Amino acid sequence: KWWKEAVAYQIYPRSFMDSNGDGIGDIQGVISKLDYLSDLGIDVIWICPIYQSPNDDNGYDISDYKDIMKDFGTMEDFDELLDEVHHRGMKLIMDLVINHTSDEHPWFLESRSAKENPYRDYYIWHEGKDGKEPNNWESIFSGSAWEFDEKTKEYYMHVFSKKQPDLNWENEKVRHELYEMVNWWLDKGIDGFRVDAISHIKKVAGFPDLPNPEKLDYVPSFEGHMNRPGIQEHLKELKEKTFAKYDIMTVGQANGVTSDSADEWVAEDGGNFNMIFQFEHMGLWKPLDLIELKTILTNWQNGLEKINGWNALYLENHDQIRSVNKFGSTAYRVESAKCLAALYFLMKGTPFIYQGQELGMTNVKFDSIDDYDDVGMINYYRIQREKGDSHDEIMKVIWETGRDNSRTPMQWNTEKNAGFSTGNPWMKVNPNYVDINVEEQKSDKNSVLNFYKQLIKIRKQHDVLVYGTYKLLAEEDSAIYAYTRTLEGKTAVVICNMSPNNQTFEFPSSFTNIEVLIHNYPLDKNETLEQCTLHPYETRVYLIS
Ligand SMILES: OC[C@H]1O[C@H](O[C@H]2[C@H](O)[C@@H](O)[C@@H](O[C@H]3[C@H](O)[C@@H](O)[C@@H](O)O[C@@H]3CO)O[C@@H]2CO)[C@H](O)[C@@H](O)[C@@H]1O
Ligand SMILES: [Ca+2]
Ligand SMILES: [Ca+2]
Ligand SMILES: [Ca+2]
Repeated sequence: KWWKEAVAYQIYPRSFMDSNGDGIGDIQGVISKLDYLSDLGIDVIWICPIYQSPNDDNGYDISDYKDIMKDFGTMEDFDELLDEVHHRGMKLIMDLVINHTSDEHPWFLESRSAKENPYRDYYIWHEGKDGKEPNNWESIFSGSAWEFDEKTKEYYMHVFSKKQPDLNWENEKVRHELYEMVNWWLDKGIDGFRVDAISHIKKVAGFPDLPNPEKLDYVPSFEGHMNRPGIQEHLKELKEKTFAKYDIMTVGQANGVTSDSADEWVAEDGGNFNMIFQFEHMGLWKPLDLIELKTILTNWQNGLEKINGWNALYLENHDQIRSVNKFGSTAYRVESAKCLAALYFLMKGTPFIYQGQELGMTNVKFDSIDDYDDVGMINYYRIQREKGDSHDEIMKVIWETGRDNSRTPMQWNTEKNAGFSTGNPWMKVNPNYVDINVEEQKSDKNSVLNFYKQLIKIRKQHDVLVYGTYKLLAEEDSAIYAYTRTLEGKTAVVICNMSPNNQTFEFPSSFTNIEVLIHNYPLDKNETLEQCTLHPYETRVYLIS
């Protein structure tokens, strides 16, 4: 329940704060900005992976689960971070990455060392077929999901990069070692986990070929490994052996789960996590189809209420483009950022803020493929260019869909590198840091930052915004997303003009008292309650008694 009332903040540590001038974010950098997060009103910090890693996938390829990434600092730095976070009245959850390890993990170095060795079946090995890979599966990062090992003459599976071999969850020995490691972290007193790629741990037995109607080189392979039957056996055991033993929060990153099939994932009784990140609203690739967005988020609001589950609320993370670009408007950047904030943050659930979201940071456009880092898009570029795609065609995909958009340095001020670093940043800063930064926004009472500050405050001050029941209003309005939160004798009315235009809207009224809790436009003198005249991306929240 503390995790129900919590507001969470996600840190991408490589890009949060550099404290020693090598252009790479680090743990002492995070410590140095804890005031910012405490003052914002954050309850829980989720930090992206900080473990020993070759960084083929920036921390998600782990070579030692119990050692800190050299770029980021030492275990002593981590211990200091956790101690400072806890003394500041905040909690910290770690990123648990146990679908796969680095290919430089000791387990894998042993596993690949000989066809027969005790660690061989810690990973997923198969001999080729017809002088090719064991099957036609594509990696999520493009190319084959199998990599050949010359020494042992067999392929190993990798859903993600070539340097992220999948762990074999059918091996009891693997599972036991993973559980020990998880509990080792929980014994230090961290407050839980965000659980990475967790819907991918069950593979269809025998790894059969997938249908290939378009005759591709490799077939997108989600139907072979994403949320496959049999996965719950593993996740139930994971919960029993680790999470259930501690008072923590878990949020699983669970692609391939829909609102009608979320029962085993998040139900109050028997669910294997407290909440999950679901992906259904994050794949609407214009004028945004607002009503489709209403349908999806409402499905999840209603769906989880029915089974006493809990939603994880979010519009941004390190895997997505910026939400002003995705869901709002660069033509109305500050207004749409606040509209989007009120929209997603005040539904029933635990809201997450991704670093820079609270500033209205936006997508970047670098001209050189060398300026980017994302292993997924670097692979895409190589593969598609060979196929004939032009540089422009490919950069359009990277600019418009690439997750590097969310990994540019956090924009603290207008000093060199937006104050992220004294050196040369691992990833270039967005030039718009001269306009978009924490320092500027702290001083402006109508900043995006201070709007998030207010959102956090009203949610904490009014129980209806935490536990109140959601109901969608005005479903058929293609511009206005409106909904209520109802708890006993209090009703909150959230009104979001999700369009770049002025709109009229009839107040969806029966109250003894009405109060405006938040608004991103000045209130108009002569405007009547009944007849809303909303500016582009105007949002208002009313509290009704
Ligand atoms: O540790 C590897 C990788 O894992 C995490 O993200 C992955 C998701 O778990 C996985 O389901 C898949 O999700 C993307 C889908 O491929 C795509 O169709 C669409 O739904 O966007 C999803 C989000 O990107 O792949 C992602 C990795 O792209 C973790 O969060 C990643 O940082 C990490 O690289
Ligand atoms: Ca550094
Ligand atoms: Ca099994
Ligand atoms: Ca008006």
